[PDB]
Amino acid sequence: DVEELLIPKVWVPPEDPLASPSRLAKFLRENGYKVLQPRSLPENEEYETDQILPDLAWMRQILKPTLSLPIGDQEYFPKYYPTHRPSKEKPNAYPPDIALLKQMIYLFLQVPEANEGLKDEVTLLTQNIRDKAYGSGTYMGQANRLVAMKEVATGRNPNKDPLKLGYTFESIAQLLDITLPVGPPGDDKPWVPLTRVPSRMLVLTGDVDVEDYLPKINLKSSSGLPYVGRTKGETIGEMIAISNQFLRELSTLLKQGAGTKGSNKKKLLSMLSDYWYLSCGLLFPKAERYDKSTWLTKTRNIWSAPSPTHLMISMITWPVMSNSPNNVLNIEGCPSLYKFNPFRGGLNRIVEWILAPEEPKALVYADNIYIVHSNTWYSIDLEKGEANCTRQHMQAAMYYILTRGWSDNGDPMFNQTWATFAMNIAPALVVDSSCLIMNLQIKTYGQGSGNAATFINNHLLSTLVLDQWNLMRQPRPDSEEFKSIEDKLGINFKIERSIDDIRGKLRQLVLLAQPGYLSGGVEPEQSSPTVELDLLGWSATYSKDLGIYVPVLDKERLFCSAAYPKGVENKSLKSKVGIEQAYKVVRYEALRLVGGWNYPLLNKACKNNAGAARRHLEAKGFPLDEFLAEWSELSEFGEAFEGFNIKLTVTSESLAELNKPVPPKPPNVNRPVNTGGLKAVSNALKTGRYRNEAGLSGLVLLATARSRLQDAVKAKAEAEKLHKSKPDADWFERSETLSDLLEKADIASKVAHSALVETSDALEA
Ligand SMILES: [Mg+2]
Ligand SMILES: [Mg+2]
Ligand SMILES: [Mg+2]
Repeated sequence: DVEELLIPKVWVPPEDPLASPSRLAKFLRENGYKVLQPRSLPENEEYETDQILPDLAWMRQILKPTLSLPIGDQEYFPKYYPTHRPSKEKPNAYPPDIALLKQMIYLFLQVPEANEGLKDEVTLLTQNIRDKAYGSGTYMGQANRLVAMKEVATGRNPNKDPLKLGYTFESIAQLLDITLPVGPPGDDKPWVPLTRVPSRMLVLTGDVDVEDYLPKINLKSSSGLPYVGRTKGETIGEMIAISNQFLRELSTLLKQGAGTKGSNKKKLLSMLSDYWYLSCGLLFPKAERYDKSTWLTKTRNIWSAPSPTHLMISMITWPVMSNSPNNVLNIEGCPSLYKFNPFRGGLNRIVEWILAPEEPKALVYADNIYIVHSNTWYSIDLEKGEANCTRQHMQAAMYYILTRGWSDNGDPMFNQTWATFAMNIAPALVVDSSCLIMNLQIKTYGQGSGNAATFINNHLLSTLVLDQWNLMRQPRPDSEEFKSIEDKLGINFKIERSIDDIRGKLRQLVLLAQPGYLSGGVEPEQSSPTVELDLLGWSATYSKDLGIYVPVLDKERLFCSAAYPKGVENKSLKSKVGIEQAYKVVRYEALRLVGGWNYPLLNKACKNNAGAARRHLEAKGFPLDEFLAEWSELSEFGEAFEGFNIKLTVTSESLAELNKPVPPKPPNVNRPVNTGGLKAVSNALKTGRYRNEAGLSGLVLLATARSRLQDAVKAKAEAEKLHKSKPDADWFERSETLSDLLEKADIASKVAHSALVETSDALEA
């Protein structure tokens, strides 16, 4: 017979069968995955910081004396060999939480009699320990994942350029007005326009020794090319320097124009080729709880964008986005769940939204669509999302951000250097470009899987699915009619989950709510019922103490986290025996806080384990209070508790305080608030007639996109010749007379050889 143990024997991962460039290259070629002609880049060499950044010399109080820049002669080919953990030879990297499991089993045995509701917790945790494993996966899994990305983009349902499907930059931007309302960059709104290099984004206000405008980047993530094996914090100076140089070289090429008889293309192609590496990401293997059976066939990838490319794109993206908290909870008609938080009465409000008689109705967050239809809740995901994204998808997103975010009442708050970068360079850098895995520079299909960088592109993709959903009279998500939306758009999607009779099930939560922390203020004997909405990973349960619905983390997610904790990740001179225990207090208490409090055995076992570490440290004299000062950064669930300034306690009071309703933040939209909902906008757009609500800046961006790269400064001017003649009254009749004006100056680029394509081909020469 079979063995089956109470505690599974230490798992030994299989040998990675693609641990060689030779082997990997074979696999990619065998699947028709494209391997690029290897590009090389100059060796990094020292240079005085005073010389490269003279304007940032005043860092003489409280920089790094020299900088390492890709300037020295002798080219090298870049190499990225990430470590996979666990592995066959080093298997003990991330052990399952056996101490937790033993404690749960222990407490179950202490219970006088029976109870299978309790035992289900021990079963579920055990099943996770057996089936899954936390780690970096394998090269074989990464490569294998990539072939799936190519299949999404070029196989079953090949990607479609939205502009060749009737959509325009403006009509898309009018849809994003509803599904992603955006304001101006800013409290008080004192922000600078997109007209300067990153160096001058720090201002020496008041002479004789600083206002900070640069987007925030986390100092611990990898720098990327040209600094493999270095972090963003270690390359801050370098990141600015390269961005400066690139943007300065760009503004020269536009200042110089296209020259006589196009004798300046060489200068453009020269530059783009020299900065090829700005379009090459590192295939970082993402660490998560993969299941053992697919350890060799699925490993999620993070496309580590080079820091200059990130900095420049986030200079366009972040000042707008970190200042637009506009969602379903503060704008009527709005389906966006952007910056939604389930605490502070947040979840109750979504549940009340569901209970409302209205249907069909949709909610969006990036690559997530939630739909209630015929009293059924549908949770929908785009297949790989990023993989479906084309360059025109992103340049449409860029058009939207610059139009509604970086424009004062029609007027552009951006120069032509930033306009040309956003419309014609940035999408080519990040979508359908390349990545460096081992020593191999290989193509990426669609956008690379970031998670912050990919938000707006994915949200756009879903917005199109939503528009298309409206156009065919809002069919039931499971129907054939709904499924035909992916054949029409080239975007892959699938129903992740559906709950029949959603309103009845939600209502029943009020009746069947058990005693607990939020109902009677006691330690729960039994789990209180939930509806597993998976609303951004959150479920709904009812609180009798507060009289409202309160969030509990999705049950599978909760027990998936409980089974395999994330690693510490680097521990230098900072203590020794204290840190290991201290992290466990964080681990166990944070588990309770997100939803462990609802699950009697998990709640009690976590409480005991945390209390055990807490008492040990308290007798040892560890500064635990000072440690937990920003526990938010130390926990994998910390994001949801950011700026909340609340202690790790998980009591009746703390849980009630965490959920006590607070009025939603006032919306910040740069234009008069639209409250018509998406359904109406979809029909107004299908007619073909719609107003150019972008203003002048929209005509500037249409000219920049629709003409040649080097003739960008002429493009703005020709669009201003149009703006001075007052018609606006229809976008299409306006858009076509602009295309003629571009043909009158011979600046309009040839079909299939657009400004965006030319820079794509230039990036690998
Ligand atoms: Mg979803
Ligand atoms: Mg997706
Ligand atoms: Mg996303």
